[PDB]
Amino acid sequence: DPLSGLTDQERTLLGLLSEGLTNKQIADRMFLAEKTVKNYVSRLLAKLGMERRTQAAVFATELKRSRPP
Amino acid sequence: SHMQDPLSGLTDQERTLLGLLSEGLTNKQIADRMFLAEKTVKNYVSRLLAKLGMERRTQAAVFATELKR
Repeated sequence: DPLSGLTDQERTLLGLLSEGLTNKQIADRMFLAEKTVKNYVSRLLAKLGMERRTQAAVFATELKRSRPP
Repeated sequence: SHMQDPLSGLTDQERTLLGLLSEGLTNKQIADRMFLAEKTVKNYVSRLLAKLGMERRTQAAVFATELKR
């Protein structure tokens, strides 16, 4: 059984992408290197079957309202 | 007023651009749908973002998604 859903960091990453933060800004909030965030965004997009940041951001937005935490 | 259309001051074309941005489309994809050159859409996106007081594509797509609900 692979980790097919989102980890806690991936959920946070989704939320921060929806604020329009760049990888460097995200990294600054997560205490990570920018290259790590870039790699995490790539994995997250791949998992979700999307190619672009904006798609993930739109999916995050729709999720916040369709199924609030 | 506080009740004024959040899209106030955008042209019809900028509103459409906004709506298509929020579908996750590329400049080329938008251009194809709007019968515009891709470079023209790229310029319009920058002007749109200027108008919205935003720096990045993702921010526009999220704002539009929010408005759609």
